[PDB]
Amino acid sequence: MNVTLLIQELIHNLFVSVMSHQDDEGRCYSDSLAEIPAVDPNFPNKPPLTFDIIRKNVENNRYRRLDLFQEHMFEVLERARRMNRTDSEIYEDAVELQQFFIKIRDELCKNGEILLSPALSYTTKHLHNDVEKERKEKLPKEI
Ligand SMILES: [Zn+2]
Repeated sequence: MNVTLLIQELIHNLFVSVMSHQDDEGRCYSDSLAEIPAVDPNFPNKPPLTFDIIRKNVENNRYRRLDLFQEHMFEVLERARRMNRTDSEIYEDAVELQQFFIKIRDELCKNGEILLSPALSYTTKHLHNDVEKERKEKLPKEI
């Protein structure tokens, strides 16, 4: 559909950037998250959400707020982290994508003079702290 908001353009740019992010061998990180189930059986009441579902919303300009877009993206990435071992490709790709998401989010918001968004309350430092805590929790279970 038709972009009527700066934030829709920003969200599209952010989504494409994150989905296209590649490792040093040109492997797309998002590829390993293609088969993540839409519903974690441990949390069966959360609405189905996948990158395919978020894409459809992004392309049809359905996100009019950064915080909702970030919430959905973080649901998927956090599910991939929860459901997989710290030594796995999926886990590590999910963390990398989440870190990259924050980096590009911040850059686009600076460029667009987006200051107020509640999405910006969750910083790179918060993500580092939260990932480090999860790694520590998970370690003994992976022995
Ligand atoms: Zn597009």
